[PDB]
Amino acid sequence: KDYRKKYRKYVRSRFQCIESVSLNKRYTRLRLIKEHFDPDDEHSEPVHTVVFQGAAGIGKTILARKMMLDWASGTLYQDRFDYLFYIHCREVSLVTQRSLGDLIMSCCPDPNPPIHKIVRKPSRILFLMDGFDELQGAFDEHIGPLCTDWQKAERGDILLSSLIRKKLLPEASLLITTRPVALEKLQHLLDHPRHVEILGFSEAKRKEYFFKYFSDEAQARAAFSLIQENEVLFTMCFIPLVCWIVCTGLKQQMESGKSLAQTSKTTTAVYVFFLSSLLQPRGGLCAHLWGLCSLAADGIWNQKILFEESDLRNHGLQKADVSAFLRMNLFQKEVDCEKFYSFIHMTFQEFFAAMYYLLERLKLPSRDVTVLLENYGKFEKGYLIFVVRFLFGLVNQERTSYLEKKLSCKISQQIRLELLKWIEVKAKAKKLQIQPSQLELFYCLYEMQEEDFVQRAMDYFPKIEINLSTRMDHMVSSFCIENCHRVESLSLGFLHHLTSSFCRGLFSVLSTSQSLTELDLSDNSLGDPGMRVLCETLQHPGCNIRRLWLGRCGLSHECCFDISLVLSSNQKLVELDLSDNALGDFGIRLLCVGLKHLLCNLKKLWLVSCCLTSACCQDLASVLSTSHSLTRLYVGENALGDSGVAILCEKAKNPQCNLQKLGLVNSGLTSVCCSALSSVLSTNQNLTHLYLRGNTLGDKGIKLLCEGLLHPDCKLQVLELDNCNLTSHCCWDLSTLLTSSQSLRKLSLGNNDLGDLGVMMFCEVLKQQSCLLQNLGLSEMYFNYETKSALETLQEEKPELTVVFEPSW
Amino acid sequence: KDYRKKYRKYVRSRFQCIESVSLNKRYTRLRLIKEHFDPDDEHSEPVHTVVFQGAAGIGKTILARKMMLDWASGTLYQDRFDYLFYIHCREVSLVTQRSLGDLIMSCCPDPNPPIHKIVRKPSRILFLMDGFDELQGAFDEHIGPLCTDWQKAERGDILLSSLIRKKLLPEASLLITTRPVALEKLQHLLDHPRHVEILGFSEAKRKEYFFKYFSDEAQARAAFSLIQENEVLFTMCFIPLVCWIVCTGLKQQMESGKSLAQTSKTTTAVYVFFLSSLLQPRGGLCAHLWGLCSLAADGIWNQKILFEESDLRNHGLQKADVSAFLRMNLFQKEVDCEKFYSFIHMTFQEFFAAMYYLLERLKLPSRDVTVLLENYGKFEKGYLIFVVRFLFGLVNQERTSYLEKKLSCKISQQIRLELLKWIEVKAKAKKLQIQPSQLELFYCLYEMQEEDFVQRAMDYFPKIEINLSTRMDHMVSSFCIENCHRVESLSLGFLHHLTSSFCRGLFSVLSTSQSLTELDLSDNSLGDPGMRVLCETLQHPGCNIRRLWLGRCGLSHECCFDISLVLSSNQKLVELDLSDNALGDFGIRLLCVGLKHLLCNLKKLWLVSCCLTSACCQDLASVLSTSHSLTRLYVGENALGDSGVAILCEKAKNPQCNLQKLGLVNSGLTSVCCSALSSVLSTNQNLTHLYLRGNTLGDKGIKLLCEGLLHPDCKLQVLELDNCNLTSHCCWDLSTLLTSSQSLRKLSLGNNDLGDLGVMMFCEVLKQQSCLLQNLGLSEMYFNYETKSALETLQEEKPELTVVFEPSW
Ligand SMILES: Nc1ncnc2c1ncn2[C@@H]1O[C@H](COP(=O)(O)OP(=O)(O)O)[C@@H](O)[C@H]1O
Ligand SMILES: Nc1ncnc2c1ncn2[C@@H]1O[C@H](COP(=O)(O)OP(=O)(O)O)[C@@H](O)[C@H]1O
Repeated sequence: KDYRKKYRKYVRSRFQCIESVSLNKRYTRLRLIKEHFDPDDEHSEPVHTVVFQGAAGIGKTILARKMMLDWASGTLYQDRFDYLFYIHCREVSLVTQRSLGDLIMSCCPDPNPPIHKIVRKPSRILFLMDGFDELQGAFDEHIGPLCTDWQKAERGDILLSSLIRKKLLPEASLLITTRPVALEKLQHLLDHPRHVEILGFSEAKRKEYFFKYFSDEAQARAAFSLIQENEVLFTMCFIPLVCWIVCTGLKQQMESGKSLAQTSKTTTAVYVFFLSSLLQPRGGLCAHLWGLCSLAADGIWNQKILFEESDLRNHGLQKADVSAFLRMNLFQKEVDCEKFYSFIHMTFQEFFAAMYYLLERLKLPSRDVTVLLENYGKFEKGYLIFVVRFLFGLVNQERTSYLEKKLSCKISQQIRLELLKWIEVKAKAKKLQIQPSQLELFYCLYEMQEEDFVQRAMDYFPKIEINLSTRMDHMVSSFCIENCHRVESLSLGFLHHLTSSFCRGLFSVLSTSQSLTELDLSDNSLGDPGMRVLCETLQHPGCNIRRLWLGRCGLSHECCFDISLVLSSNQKLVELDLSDNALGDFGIRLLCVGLKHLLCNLKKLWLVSCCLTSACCQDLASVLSTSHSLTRLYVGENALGDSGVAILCEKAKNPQCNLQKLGLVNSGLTSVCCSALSSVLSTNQNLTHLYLRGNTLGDKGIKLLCEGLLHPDCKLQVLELDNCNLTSHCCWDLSTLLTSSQSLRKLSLGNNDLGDLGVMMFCEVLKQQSCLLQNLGLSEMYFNYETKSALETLQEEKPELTVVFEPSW
Repeated sequence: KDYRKKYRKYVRSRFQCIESVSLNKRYTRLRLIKEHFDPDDEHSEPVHTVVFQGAAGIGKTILARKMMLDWASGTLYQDRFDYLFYIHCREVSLVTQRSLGDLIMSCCPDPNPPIHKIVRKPSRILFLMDGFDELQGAFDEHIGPLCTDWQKAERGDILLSSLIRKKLLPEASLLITTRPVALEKLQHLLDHPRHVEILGFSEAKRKEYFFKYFSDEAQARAAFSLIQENEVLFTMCFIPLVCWIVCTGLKQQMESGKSLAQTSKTTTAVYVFFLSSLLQPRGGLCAHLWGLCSLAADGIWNQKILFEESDLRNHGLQKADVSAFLRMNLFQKEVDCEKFYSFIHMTFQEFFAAMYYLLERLKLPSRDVTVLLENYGKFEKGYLIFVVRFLFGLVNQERTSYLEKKLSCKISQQIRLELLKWIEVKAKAKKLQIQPSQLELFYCLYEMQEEDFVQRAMDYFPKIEINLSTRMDHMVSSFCIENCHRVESLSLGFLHHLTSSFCRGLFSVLSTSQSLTELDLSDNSLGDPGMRVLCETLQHPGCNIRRLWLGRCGLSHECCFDISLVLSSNQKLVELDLSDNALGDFGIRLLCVGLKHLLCNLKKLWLVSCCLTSACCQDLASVLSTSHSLTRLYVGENALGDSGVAILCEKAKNPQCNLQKLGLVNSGLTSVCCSALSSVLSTNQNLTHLYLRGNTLGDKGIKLLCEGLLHPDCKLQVLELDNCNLTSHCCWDLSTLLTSSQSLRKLSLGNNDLGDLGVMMFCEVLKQQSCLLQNLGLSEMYFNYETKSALETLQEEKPELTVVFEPSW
């Protein structure tokens, strides 16, 4: 326990501060949301691998630093662990250099007790691989297959591959911080992992950070109020990095007397204005920017985050100017372990990477943007998600004084057309390219802030599919849909803001969109309060939404009260889907009130899998009689029995009824309803379709059911009847109906266990020039060899129809 | 759970019927006797391999079919298993064709979800390898040693070897149906198996089957009564296959008006008469029989169960005649999977195999029967157990009209001599050939039904050893022993019919057998009711049984009452053995009553290990005095102490006593009985032998014991005394007796721990021309190197004796 105490004390001094203010002081709690969560037990469960997902600047880099100092005081994991090893991927040089040297280099200059005594018990070491996205070089998916020898690997790729696969040291605890875009590489290597998402700051947390940052509270409230006054900056301060930048810029200009919350349109504006405040006291510089942007170019082109002294002089800098750049945090990143250089944050290097593409040494901007645009997704050059974003933002001539007139409009205008061309290229890309997602493009599109450009750029969006996670994700999407005049089908994806104070802003966009026709909100956890504000927006005049799908939503009975209102007011809804909702007979009782109103004109309606009984049939029958606009009504999967169908059918036998479709799949059925169904078929005269499946229809019921179908003036075109208990003894009646009735088009009898004699009873009746012309479904039916070939030859005899049996898949 | 439901439904339709009547209707319970049993739990215990033993036609083939349909409804093994695979060994072509293709071919034509998703978890698949006896080709004991690769084996022998050994798929559940003759191949491959024997129908079950078969119950009782009237057919209807054949033949002739239960002598008669009813409506045919018998010949010669279209035309058939053969079940076996052909049952193919050997294309009957008779047991050509049986039966010119006069008597007469010669060849075979067992020959001999032929054929049976299992096994043996006039020693083996209604028929045979002398009923579970009927038969005059052995039988005290009766009546018993029976002092009290009767003359008597005490010694002493015929009495292993011996000896010291032998091995003994034993030795004058061993004889007892032996007029010839606690201090007295008494012949002192000085005390006394001439046992005694060689040289000096010490084994 000698060196164990020394190592534990050694970590305390190194990580006391982040390279000034105590880390124990300014640190605040982050949203440790467990992706399918106490800071105590990331490793309580026998899962021995944890991965952290977080966007750039969300605080992954220093979350581990707080975790390791918090360990060093014994407050976190004092029992299962007494050794912690920090693996900074930024400093890692993995191109055939490193051995297990990671262990000696971390502890102390060169002691080797732990290299032998500590490696013995594997439950004593975990590895904190910070920033796997910040890996440098070409990381092939598979390098160094055979790797088990302990002390000698000598290959950086082997070390990372083996340690992740837990082959170098079996039973090894891991906790790695990865950017969410990098999970594609992880999925090749992860084996039974645990995924945790890292969010940012809350409104209360933002106020706490400002108090913990501003020493003089007299202006802290004034600065916070100025920050709180802005609506875009405040919601952009969920990322802690932005809070640091706005605080530094305000405090840097505090000696000058300026503010920051005026040019807070997008991410480019706040960083460019920071660079304004980063250079307004300071200032040649563009060449120094050229010296570093090109250094930041090949630093992402060839993946060189760290900067050498020779590289510093290679592009051409001044040590005093570098120190001037150091002293007030341009990059200010000099490693204490050895004399190297780095940028302050990842977005700053990528911000200057886009600066090179707009200034006017390895890839020219105009010609090599196109190869970059197709190199955008390739991990070989890292990920350039922010590279284009700042490039997209910067061309909009941000209102900063000396960030407009030192760059050239000739390239920027050419860039605008190239970016506009690229958006269409990605939009028309049929293949499901994961990295240039529609949401990611909207992030760049929101960064435009140009009204006419986004109008023409987004006009290449016929179908919009959006998944949302954060509050900022709502505003970026809101700015797009508010001026998309060519959108036809739209959808939303929620995974978290469902309160009416948040979804109202986005939902208000839909009501004011003329081109919008379809809304797909299915498979979401949108609750009743969220549903209530949706109906408020739908009542707005001019809402051209026609068809909405609300399947699998968390809707309950009390939501139907609002839906009855929009039907009684809006006449644009034509198709409404409420399948898979836990609304009882009371919900239909409220819903049927709105449908009975003569103002509404609804044609289609889905109530599949809704918790319903025979009681709702009485209420729904009234609508079926008076609602002239109701044509199709798929009410299958419900628990209503034969009693409910009798009530529904007795009102559906009116010759003036408009019910042209009806589905009763898997609903409790017997042979009694066949008599009622027979009566409506001969009297309705326009029941074009009728779907039955999975029922318990009486074996004798078909005899009663066909009694009504044999009536001349019936126009049933499609009949589906599967999984019903049938026997070959009644198969004769099926043949009689098939030959007699000419209205039928396609009839399917799926997996209905009937004798092979009845199948051959159909062979001649089809050969007798019958009236079944479209399809005949007999799938999931097994016959012998001599029976199977008999149906095959009839296919060629009658090419006008297509018999559907299942000898294959 | 998509394809799992489809597969489960797929099995239901395929196996609903056995290629007409519902399998759910006519199926009835079979005797699922567990060989060392609910249909619920064959696989409850962690044993992961089950093998089923059953004779041909007992129902192994369709027992699995019922099991798999019963599974398909979820009634059997719904939890541990959801996938069942049927491996029909008849259809298996194992000569370097098959891959894992067994899995795709069974499910559906060609889907491959289960080939990848289902093979993952081995606790999801079991294999139903039906009829391992029906394997075709040369099955070597060891083919394909290395076999672990999953998807590619390509060798049929490798697949069967690996799957049985559970190497292709570790942790695999197996349930295989095998004919009992085939266990020799199984024992090479089985690893921790579970064996279950399958019996047939009961009398009540036979009645139930007739009711379930005959639609019109008016004649079902009449047909059953006609069946029940026959005594051989009814007991032959324990096999379900025979029930099917007799029912079909009666129903086939029901349109004609004939019966079946008149030519029911043997298995050949019922099948030949079935073939009569199989051809009386039909009928050229012999050539068609020649076309199929030769096809059935090379189908067992080269092991080709399945018949090809080319093979059908190769021998020469007619498709209409084949269809005529199909339509009323000659073989009627066309596979639904593919257009092949097969025989209806295994015995039918082997019945026609013997038909070729009696008609007049690959093995001539007369010359190649002899090679067949030595190829009878070789598994290379399958097993020909039924081939000879029908051949043995058919030569007896069965009373069928057109089954006598189309065949040639010239070959049949030559066959008779060859079969008669073969029986002697197998009878004189000293080696323990397992397959041509004595019981199996009697099965063929019973099928003769020829009085004079079986007389001369069985005259080559000096010793008869029979093991019986079923009721039919009793009648086949009964028909043999009833006319065996040269039997000397006979034995029975029971493993199940012990009720007096069954064993009486066989036991009545023994009483009427003149040549019979010895009966060995030892090591059986023959109870008192079975013992009671045995004594009833023994009282029959003319019973020439002299010596009976009844060791390890389940006899109790109440059986001795019957045994006392046969002794008081029959004067032929000379040797009676009752060793290892749980009969108390009361049993001897009843037994001694019969022995005291002057009519009985019993010489030898064994009461070893019987639960006895000193009380029985008083009763047994009276017999020892009055029973003049009693000479030897081995009453060792009993719990009687020294007190009992005193009572027994005090009556045994009479000079007129005839007790020439007496054994008291392991009975509780002390030094007190030596005085009584000394008194009898000097007075009895004819106690030739006296055996002692494992006692607690007093160390000083030998001094008292030798006191009587030193008397001149004593004629003790053999004395055995082992395991008695002895010391070298008394070893001097042993030497004095050895030199003095001239009556002793062989004296053994086994493992009696005495000093090496006493052994050398005997070295000189033997060298002094002593009177010990036959043997001197000193086994289980350990001496040093210089002591061991001293006894070795004395062996060559005196070749007239053989010292018995144990330096080796
Ligand atoms: N919990 C926190 N409290 C205060 N500031 C934070 C916190 N987390 C991150 N930061 C700010 O983020 C900056 C560093 O971000 P970093 O963790 O390096 O981002 P990344 O994880 O993407 O590399 C620091 O300047 C720091 O001020
Ligand atoms: N439980 C049963 N009930 C009725 N018949 C049976 C039963 N078991 C077997 N059978 C009869 O046996 C015949 C098939 O025998 P099989 O099982 O093929 O014999 P093996 O198992 O020796 O191949 C069928 O014709 C059937 O009538």
